[PDB]
Amino acid sequence: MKLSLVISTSDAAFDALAFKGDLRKGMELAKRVGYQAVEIAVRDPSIVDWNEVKILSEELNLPICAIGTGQAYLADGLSLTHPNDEIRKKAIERVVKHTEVAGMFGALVIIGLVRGRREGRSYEETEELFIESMKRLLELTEHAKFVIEPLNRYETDFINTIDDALRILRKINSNRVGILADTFHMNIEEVNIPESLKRAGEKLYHFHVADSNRWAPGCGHFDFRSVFNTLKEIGYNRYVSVECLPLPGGMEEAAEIAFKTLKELIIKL
Ligand SMILES: [Mn+2]
Repeated sequence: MKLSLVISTSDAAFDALAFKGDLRKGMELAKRVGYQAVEIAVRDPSIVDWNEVKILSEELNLPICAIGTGQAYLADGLSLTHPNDEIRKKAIERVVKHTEVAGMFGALVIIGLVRGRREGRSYEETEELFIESMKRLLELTEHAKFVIEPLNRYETDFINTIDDALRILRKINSNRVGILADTFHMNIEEVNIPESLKRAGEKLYHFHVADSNRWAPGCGHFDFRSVFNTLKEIGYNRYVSVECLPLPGGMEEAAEIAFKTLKELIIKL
């Protein structure tokens, strides 16, 4: 297993210099603390100079392991299940742009809130629309790999558990789509987290960690020990990525606390 840090970046349209500064600050922090990769989240990649990002990654020897897309929903209203087919098409087109960036870095593309909500419809219809959008994304991309992140009930009513996602993966039937499990969301939605991760098995492609309060791992009451025993049992050997509030004590202190907690769990496997 490898350790990665999610870094928050200002949106480049709403402040170009701030995006670049946030990115460099966070990557330098990740490197200093000892993380092996970073993870980012961008709303619209069209407005970022990714050649410059690649140079920074090369300078610091820090790959970008995953790219989040949720701001395309929260800020721009784009959803892969939107009842308006015009918006569904625009959401597919936006995510294609994320895959173009991801291909420069070998990064996973995260399907979180960009999948959209039920919006008063049946789960069945929402799921069918989503599967159609994912199949279109697979037809549109030759190399992109996607991970579906189950999210808690307050963020969405569509895909709340690992099982919800596994059912969808069986219908999509592509090894280019897997699961991103997140301990903060699982702490609410999963009955037995070790059992849920065993069911995921080889389909677990990426992993987000934060404590029960979404603070740095170690600063709540989530049982990471049982989780890491299960990750070893299933042979998980990809990224464990810290996605936590900058607490306690700010972004640097949280990243350091998280790293120390996770390193001790990993080294004792
Ligand atoms: Mn997450």
